[PDB]
Amino acid sequence: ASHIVGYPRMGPKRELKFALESFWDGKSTAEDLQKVSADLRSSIWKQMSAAGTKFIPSNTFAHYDQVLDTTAMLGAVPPRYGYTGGEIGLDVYFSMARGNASVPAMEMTKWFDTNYHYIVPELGPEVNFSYASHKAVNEYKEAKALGVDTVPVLVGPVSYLLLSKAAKGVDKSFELLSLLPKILPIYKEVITELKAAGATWIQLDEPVLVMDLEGQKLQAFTGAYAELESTLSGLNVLVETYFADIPAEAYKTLTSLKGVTAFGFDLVRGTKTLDLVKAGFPEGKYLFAGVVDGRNIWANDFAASLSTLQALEGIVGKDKLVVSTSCSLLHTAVDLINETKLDDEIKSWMAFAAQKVVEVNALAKALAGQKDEALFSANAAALASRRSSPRVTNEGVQKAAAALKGSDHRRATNVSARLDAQQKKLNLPILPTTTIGSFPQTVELREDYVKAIKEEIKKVVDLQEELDIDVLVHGEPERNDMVEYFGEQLSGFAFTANGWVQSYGSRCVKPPVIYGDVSRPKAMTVFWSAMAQSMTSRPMKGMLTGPVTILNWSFVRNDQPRHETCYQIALAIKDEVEDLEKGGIGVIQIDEAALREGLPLRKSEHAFYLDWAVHSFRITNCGVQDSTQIHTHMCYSHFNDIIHSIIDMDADVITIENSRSDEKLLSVFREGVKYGAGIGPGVYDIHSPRIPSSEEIADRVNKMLAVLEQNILWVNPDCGLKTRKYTEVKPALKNMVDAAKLIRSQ
Ligand SMILES: CN1c2c(nc(N)[nH]c2=O)NC[C@@H]1CNc1ccc(C(=O)N[C@@H](CCC(=O)O)C(=O)O)cc1
Ligand code: MET
Ligand SMILES: [Zn+2]
Ligand SMILES: [Zn+2]
Repeated sequence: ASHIVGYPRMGPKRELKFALESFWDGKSTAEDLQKVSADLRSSIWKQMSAAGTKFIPSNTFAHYDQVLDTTAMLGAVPPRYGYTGGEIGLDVYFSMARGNASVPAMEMTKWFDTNYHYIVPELGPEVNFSYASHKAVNEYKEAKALGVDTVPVLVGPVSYLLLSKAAKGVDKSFELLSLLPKILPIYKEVITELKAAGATWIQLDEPVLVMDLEGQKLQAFTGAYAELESTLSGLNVLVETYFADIPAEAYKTLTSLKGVTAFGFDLVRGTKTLDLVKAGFPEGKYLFAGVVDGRNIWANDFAASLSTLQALEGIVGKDKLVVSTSCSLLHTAVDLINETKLDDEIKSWMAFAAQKVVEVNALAKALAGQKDEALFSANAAALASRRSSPRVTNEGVQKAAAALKGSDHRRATNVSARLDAQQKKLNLPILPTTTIGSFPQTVELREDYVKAIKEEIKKVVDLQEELDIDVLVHGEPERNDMVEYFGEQLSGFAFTANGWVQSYGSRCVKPPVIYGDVSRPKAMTVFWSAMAQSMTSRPMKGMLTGPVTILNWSFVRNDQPRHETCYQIALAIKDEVEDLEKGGIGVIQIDEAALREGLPLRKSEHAFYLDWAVHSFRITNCGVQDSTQIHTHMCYSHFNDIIHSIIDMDADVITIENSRSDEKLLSVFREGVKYGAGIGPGVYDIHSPRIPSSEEIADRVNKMLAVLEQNILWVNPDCGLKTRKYTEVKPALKNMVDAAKLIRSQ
């Protein structure tokens, strides 16, 4: 039959986004929220229903996050919220999700290797779980009433624990998995009610099984799914996994869990699991083949998918094979029908959530012997035009066929013996100041030059008189998005009108689309950077976004290796770096904000990624002068597991986070490393609307001079000042300059 592991919950036009925000502001009531919610759910169900989908998910909808949903189900609310028990409602839920005017919200971290963020449970031996949320069964009955029977989706009990973190105080020796006995009882109460409602299929999301798990942890699954067996009685139980392939030992455990009757596999991002399947698969167990990519935006290759699904019918096919999505469509845009600008030709190469629900069903029909010939013909035709179109393949493809000149290390002249020709061209006071890139925004309007110029002389005239700040920036007023600004000026790019994807809470992102070979046709920055470096007698740093970040924060073409596309981007950026130079920009900053985002989930796959990722960065400025100073920025504070890559980037000066970590951890830049090269961690946390007295900064500064050598230590914020308000940046930066002049007096 057909199946969808999950679905977006924001609405075709982000209906839930505004309803949530409206409710939070007070411009609407709880009931107004629930109306919008129940409506969205109804249309989603009916929609998949009409498409011919056999297994339609229940409980995929969430007001904020699916893990927070399970936290409510288990009555695991942290103490600070003063929860007293009973069915949890909107108040306590959003209290945890976004906090209130006295208690902080719960932490949010990245969900696997996706651009999505979940709310991490705070567990310990002191929490008293309980069945405090009937969302699951409620939705099942709700959909039942509408006439569409669903498959309830719950985050597996053991993955849930593995995704959690001990709350404050919970000693070091505590082992999270020691709570299984406390939460299993509740999973049973839920499963039981689900059966009573008439549910005959259930879905348990256990994605952690695709991680690198030790044997003691894998066993925890076994014990759990044996402890649950009697309750799963008379119920088809499907255990899902996605984002990667399942390790061999993991595959053994998984395929022999009690009560489980079906297995979901990601066969787009974890096809490696196929070999384990051929070697051996259980008896009459169902296999849910996730061949329709639920992580990207491209139209499926019905032809290839078919060949695959058919081979799998070989391994079973006894009506045990179920066509499915590689993962929740939560990770892709809602409907391609709302793309009115993109040209027909390009759109025919794409497919969003709603289109993917259909693909899954066409593929299912084809295996049933009812291949909709008209569907596969348009597909093949769209695939043909994509593989033929000269909008895709290009001679940039040869320029790249040359970048195989071994490495692309920057012209020897060792960084340390290069910082000399630079301080020669520049000359600056030890412990220099500077910012990371942008400044607060004002009025904003969509000639045009003169208006932008004003906003810059403001940021320039300010920096100068702003005590000092040895190295200035233009503020990036002419840039709305750090990734889009550039993509709008590259060849392999395309931009969507409504392709939103949920990032966390009510916040979404609309990723650019890299459809073909990228190349920078004309000068991008240059103009603005050159103009800004003349309103002052101080160094103006050019601003660019590294090729790794641009790649990660876009929907990348699924027809060639990521890196291959990454190197093309690197080649294009490489020009701007060389034109910013010919323009008179002696200091150039290149930020790699999402450097760690493309990190494979398989630990043994890290090496290869960090390599081509770092290489791509070097290709960017390998052909720059020795007097030209390159700066890199990365939004991180933990590098114990990636330091060598930061060093292999070979940057004259780098700026990361810190500002709320030990300046002691900076000794990972010394012992057994001997970095020696420009570096400067954050002294001003730009995520807080509060000021940090010139004393606090002048202090953190000395603390670093203790560890990180003083000979090459810089003083900068924590990041840009775009989200900050000029009334908060004004004084905070002043102090940073003083705190430097101060320690400079030494
Ligand atoms: C910079 N980040 C961001 C993300 N995901 C992507 N693809 N790209 C990004 O810019 N990766 C992680 C990181 C932090 N997360 C985020 C995610 C979304 C928003 C965001 O778009 N915020 C807007 C809402 C815009 C809208 O939905 O209309 C805001 O004003 O809060 C900010 C930071
Ligand atoms: C989040 S990476 C920094 C981007 C840009 N340089 C800024 O300062 O906002
Ligand atoms: Zn940053
Ligand atoms: Zn190395």
